[PDB]
Order: sequence, then structure tokens, then C-alpha cells
Amino acid sequence: MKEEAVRVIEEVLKQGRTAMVEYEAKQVLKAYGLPVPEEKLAKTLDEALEYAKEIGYPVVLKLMSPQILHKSDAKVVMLNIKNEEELKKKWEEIHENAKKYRPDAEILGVLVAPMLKPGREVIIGVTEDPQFGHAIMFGLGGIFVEILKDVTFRLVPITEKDARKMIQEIKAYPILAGAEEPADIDAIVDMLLKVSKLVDDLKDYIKEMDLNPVFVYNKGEGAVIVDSRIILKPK
Repeated sequence: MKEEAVRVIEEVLKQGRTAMVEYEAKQVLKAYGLPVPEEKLAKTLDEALEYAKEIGYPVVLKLMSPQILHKSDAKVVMLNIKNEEELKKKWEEIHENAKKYRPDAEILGVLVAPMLKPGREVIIGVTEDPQFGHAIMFGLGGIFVEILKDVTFRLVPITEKDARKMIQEIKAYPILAGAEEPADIDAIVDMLLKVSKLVDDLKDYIKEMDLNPVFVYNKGEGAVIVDSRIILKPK
């Protein structure tokens, strides 16, 4: 069990919380070498302005709050912020939106991240079954994920064989192979194995989680995790 992960996890539980906010989840992910790009947690608008200049515009602002896990629903995530004036106004907006959504929300800060180059959207999920333990799922992302109902699964821990196999079993597999340039399958295989390892190590800690969205680029150029959620088990 990578100590850094257990540390961030314990810290959250110590606060009597089960749901981890995006930046906390990603700390767990990074501790296992998963592809999470550099992002900074601003506690003030001045801090955000600094970090923005640091990572370079355009940037994304995402309000962090244990009470506001579904950021898009609350509208506390603002994209493609091109400059300092716009960042100052979007900073005000997300706080207002969070106030209308959950006025009693604890605001942990605002995540300042980069505008990642889009790629093939995929989703990696993890749930725990009462009888079989943790399972890892894979399928394409997009806004029609619930309509297409195309996900494959395997029990954790999985082998590389399981990983390559579950990737090929989805109906949308031909799309990844390029129906066109094929996506970076090996990169996906690596993510599945790392999540499998992370979950196996922390099986007594994590109830469920997912990496959504994840962008997968063409062959040989890896992938990147855009958002993630981790739900911890109590006591």
C-alpha cells in the first residue's frame, strides 16, 4: 500500500468524510503513477491567478467541496478561461453557483488545471460486490454512455491478459482500433493494471471509484485522466 495514498485517505476519513474531492482522489491516483496532469489547488483568487500564469492559459477552474461532488450539475466548473480578467469573473461565478447549490458547503478551494488536448473518451470504473469483492470496468465515455450500455468488467486483481481482453470485448472496440488512427491501447492497458493494483492494495479503504473522463490519444502518445471520484469505506 503506497503510503502517500493511505495518508491522503486516512486524512479524509479523519474528517469523518467518505467522499473524496477531485484533488484528493487524484493524489491517490498519482501515488500509483496514473497519468494525472499538473493541477494546483488555489485557496484564494490571488493564488489562482499565480497558478494560472504558472501552468499557462487557457485554464479550467473547478470548485472543490465535499458537498458538491457533481460539479457539472452545480455548475462550479468553468472551462477555457483565456486571461486574468476572465479568471477573476469565473472565480466569482463558481462561488455563486456553489452558494445556490449548497449554501452550507465547505469550500476547500479551487482547482486550477490546464485545458487538456481532447482525445478518445473512455471510462474506468470500480465497484465492490458483496460476494465477489472489487471489480474493474472499462467502456467508452461520451454523453451517450448510459444509452449504449457497453462496458466490460473483470474481478480485481486483473492480469495483463484480462486487461487487453476486456478492452477487446467492448462493442465499441473497432472504434479504438481505428475504423483511422488507433488509440493508444497499451496506455489503456497500463491504466487498468495500475487501477487494479491501487484497488487491490486499498481494498479495505475504497468502496468505489472511477476515472471519468479519461482522454486516450493515438498510438504511442499515452492518455490523461481528466476527473476522478473515490468513495471510501467508513471505520
